[PDB]
Amino acid sequence: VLYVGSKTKEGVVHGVATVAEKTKEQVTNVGGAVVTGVTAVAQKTVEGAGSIAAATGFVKKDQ
Amino acid sequence: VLYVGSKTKEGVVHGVATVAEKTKEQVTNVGGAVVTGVTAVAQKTVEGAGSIAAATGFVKKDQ
Amino acid sequence: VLYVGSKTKEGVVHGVATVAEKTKEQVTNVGGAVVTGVTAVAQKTVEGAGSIAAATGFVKKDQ
Amino acid sequence: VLYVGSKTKEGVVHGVATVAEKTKEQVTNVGGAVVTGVTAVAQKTVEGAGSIAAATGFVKKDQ
Amino acid sequence: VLYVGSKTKEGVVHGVATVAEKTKEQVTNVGGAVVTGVTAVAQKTVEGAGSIAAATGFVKKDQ
Amino acid sequence: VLYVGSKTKEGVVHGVATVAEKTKEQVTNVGGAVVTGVTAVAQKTVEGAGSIAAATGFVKKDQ
Repeated sequence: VLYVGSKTKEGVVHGVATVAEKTKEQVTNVGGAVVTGVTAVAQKTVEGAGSIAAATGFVKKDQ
Repeated sequence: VLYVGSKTKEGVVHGVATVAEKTKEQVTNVGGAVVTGVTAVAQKTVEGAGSIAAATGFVKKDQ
Repeated sequence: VLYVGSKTKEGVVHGVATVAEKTKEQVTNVGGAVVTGVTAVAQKTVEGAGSIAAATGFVKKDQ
Repeated sequence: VLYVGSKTKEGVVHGVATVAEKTKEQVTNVGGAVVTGVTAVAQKTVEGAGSIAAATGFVKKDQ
Repeated sequence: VLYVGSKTKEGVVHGVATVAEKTKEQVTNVGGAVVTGVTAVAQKTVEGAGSIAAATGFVKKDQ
Repeated sequence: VLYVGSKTKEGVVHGVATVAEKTKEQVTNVGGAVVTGVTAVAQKTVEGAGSIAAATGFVKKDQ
């Protein structure tokens, strides 16, 4: 491959405006992955799993 | 590969404005991964798992 | 590979403005990973796991 | 005009997020009023005409 | 006009986030008023006309 | 006009975040008023016209 005078944007996030107001939030997490709120994310991944919330573990919550 | 006079943006996050106001938040985490609030993230990962919240552990919460 | 006169941005975060106001936050973490507040992060990772909140441990919270 | 235990907002502007990017702007003003960009304004009492763009006055442009 | 135990906001501007980026701006002003960029303003009482751009006055531009 | 146990905000500007980046700006002013960049202003009482850009006065630009 070759590149000559040639721009290249990969995994880019731009121009994001937000206004949260009187938000109420309650999270109860047990061995999981939780993502909340405002979240701009630009994730280039190579030879590997790209994720915002990954839950791979073991949870025993018996009764 | 070769590059000549050639810009290249990878995993870039720009231009982010936010206004949180009278937000209330409660988190109860037990062995997990929690991410909240405002969160600009630019994550180039190579030969490895890219994630904002990863939960891989063991949790025993019996009763 | 070669590079001639050629800019290269990887894992870059820029231009972030935020205003938090009268925010209330309560966290109860037991053996996990919690990230809150305003969080600009530029994470280039190589041959390793890139994450903002990683929870890999063991938690025993029996009753 | 009494007030007892009573919150009161008069003339308020809050919670504003904006993102300009690669904007180009050219102004040629001759004896006028020009206002550009982001503009929060709050005025409780005003003893006149309220207006965003008010053009009184004389312009002579003969040829 | 009594006030008892009573909060009161008059003429207030809060919570403002902005991001300009690669902006280009050219102004040619001749005897006028130009206002650009970010502009929070708060005025409780004003004994006149309230306005963002007010153009009174005389302009003679003959040819 | 009595006040008893009573908070009061009049003419206030708070909580402002801004980010300019690679901005280019050119002004040619001849006998006018130019205001650029970030501009928080707070005035309780004003005995006149309240305005962001006010252009009174005479401009003669014959040819």
